[PDB]
Amino acid sequence: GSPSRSAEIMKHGYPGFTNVRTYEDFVLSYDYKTRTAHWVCEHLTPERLKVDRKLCEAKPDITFPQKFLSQNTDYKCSGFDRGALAAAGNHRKSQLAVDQTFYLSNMSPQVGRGFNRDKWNDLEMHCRRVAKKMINSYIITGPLYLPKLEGDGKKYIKYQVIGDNNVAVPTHFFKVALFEVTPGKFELESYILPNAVIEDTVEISKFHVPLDAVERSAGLEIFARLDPKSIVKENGAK
Amino acid sequence: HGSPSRSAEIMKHGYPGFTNVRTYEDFVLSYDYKTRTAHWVCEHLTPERLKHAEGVDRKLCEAKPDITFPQKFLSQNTDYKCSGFDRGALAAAGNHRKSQLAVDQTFYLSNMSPQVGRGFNRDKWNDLEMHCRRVAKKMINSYIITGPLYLPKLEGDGKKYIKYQVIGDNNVAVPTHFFKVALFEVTPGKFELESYILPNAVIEDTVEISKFHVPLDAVERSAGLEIFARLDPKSIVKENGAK
Repeated sequence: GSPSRSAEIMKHGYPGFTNVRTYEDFVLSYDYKTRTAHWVCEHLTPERLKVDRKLCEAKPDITFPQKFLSQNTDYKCSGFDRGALAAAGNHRKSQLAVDQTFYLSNMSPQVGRGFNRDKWNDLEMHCRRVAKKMINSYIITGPLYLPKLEGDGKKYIKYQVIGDNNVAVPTHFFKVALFEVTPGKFELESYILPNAVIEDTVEISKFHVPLDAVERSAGLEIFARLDPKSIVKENGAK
Repeated sequence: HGSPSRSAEIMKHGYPGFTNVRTYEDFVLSYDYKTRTAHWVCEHLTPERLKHAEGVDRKLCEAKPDITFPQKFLSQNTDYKCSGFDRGALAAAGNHRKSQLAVDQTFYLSNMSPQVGRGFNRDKWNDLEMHCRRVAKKMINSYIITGPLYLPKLEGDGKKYIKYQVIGDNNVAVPTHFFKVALFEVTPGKFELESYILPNAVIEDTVEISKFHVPLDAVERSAGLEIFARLDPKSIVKENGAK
């Protein structure tokens, strides 16, 4: 007579089905190659946004094979923060839920000052703020590794890997948010931000992208279930 | 009557991963939407499967996209055309000799990776493929798993970076390396294992393929896969030429 929490979270489709773990309050797909997530999916409602982040010491999720885990020593002295894809601030409903965002499977190496602690946090705060006035909200977040044109006229994907376990440092991060403003009607916002120092004055809407750019770059199918006729607003328009 | 269906036969020793699985007539493939090439392919050979059926030829085969994957994740001939790289088949055409359809399917672009031509695809990597077929003729069953790798390199700032070119309008990944893992059943339930990693680069003809031996664990860590992961370790009598 009640849904599974994971069916509630994944109502609008799985971005992909690779190495999926269902936690107490979010769903994650893990990439054995990069040692960080392919994507995480979250479902917020006002009531669920109404515990501690302090009783939270990051650790590996050991239900993945040991040879494919990342560890604290990979992030230590690397210059990068442990950046949680499913934000701790989105899960205030029990200590277990929030603790689970501190699994290293939910972490990616992120620029600290100028990004994770700042602009990227502003994006996370923006989604909670909007979710509070919405009925249901669905958020997909993940790392990107994007090509750049180099001086030989060729395109290359280049990214750092850190630690003995070679954890990938994403070039960018995506976040797509689906907001249910009235029953069966949705606003859609898609963003791609660079994993780099972002000038604090830059508005988040500058990082708006077509949803197709996220999908094509990520190799994922986002909100596949959804009917395009149900979207009343995209990236702030219409 | 009980003789196994083809897919179950090929995958007897397990799926190395479960992502975007495509079962063809005579090989199984896992496709990577991100890189626009395979995660891995798996093949099964026997001495009888390595005898050419008359009238089957690579002559009438041409490369073509597998249009059963979503359009935004397809690679196209035009991505490879004039790119500086060959369409390198992971599941090799030469391993598939019993039917025209079987070999036609190795020409799907899902089974192709951009490979350096002279001194690799056409030379040293082909030497490895020939080796595996040579050994396979002497074995009861032979299982081969082949895939691309994207491996880091130390740079001047002392940090490690993965760097690879992406080609064409669809940004198909050019792997830095390729792995091949072969499991040869020498006597019933008794297996020899051979693992290799070669760079996607010009390799001198005089280098023996054995120089590219690497531990199976090395392959799995780099590939992010679990290869021949249901084997009883007792069943393995030889690894990379030793035991």
